[PDB]
Amino acid sequence: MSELEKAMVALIDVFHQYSGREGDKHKLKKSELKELINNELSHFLEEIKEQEVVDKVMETLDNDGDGECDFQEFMAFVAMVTTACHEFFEHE
Amino acid sequence: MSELEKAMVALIDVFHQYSGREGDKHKLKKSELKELINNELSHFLEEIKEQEVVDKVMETLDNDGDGECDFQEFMAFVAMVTTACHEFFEH
Ligand SMILES: [Ca+2]
Ligand SMILES: [Ca+2]
Ligand SMILES: [Ca+2]
Ligand SMILES: [Ca+2]
Ligand SMILES: [Zn+2]
Ligand SMILES: [Zn+2]
Repeated sequence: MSELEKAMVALIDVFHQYSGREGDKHKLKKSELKELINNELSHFLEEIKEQEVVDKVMETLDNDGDGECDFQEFMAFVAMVTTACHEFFEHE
Repeated sequence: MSELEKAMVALIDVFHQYSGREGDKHKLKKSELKELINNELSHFLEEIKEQEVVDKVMETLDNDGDGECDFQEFMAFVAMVTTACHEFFEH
């Protein structure tokens, strides 16, 4: 696989690692989301240590309002974090 | 770097690799988009050999309409391709 292809597969892999932990094996509940952010985004996102931060991050990404993050919502999440990182570094 | 953070940096890096070839250094034009898909998505998407295909792809992902693909547009393309890979290996 190319680097891009590997990146895509890694997105799908990290989602499933965290979503299959409890409940709907194909959705992130708040606790899986917090653990995904804490373990896998330590370098781009401030560690979450407060319930209200978990709550607000979910409220933000949850477009269909089932209180969980599904794959399509996770994709939007990756896009917002990636985009924020992209801009944070420009310009020079 | 976690494999997620690795994947994020790869997205930013592959985009600039292609967008900085020609014209605006921060957007993909059709030729840059074509070569991106042909070289970097060779295992996920059919090779682009026809002008009507690159045209359609750019039209499809250019949500603003500047005839080019910026980083935001590119991120939605990666989401579309990632979703299709996800479904392919399920069911
Ligand atoms: Ca779950
Ligand atoms: Ca949801
Ligand atoms: Ca360009
Ligand atoms: Ca555009
Ligand atoms: Zn799945
Ligand atoms: Zn840039």
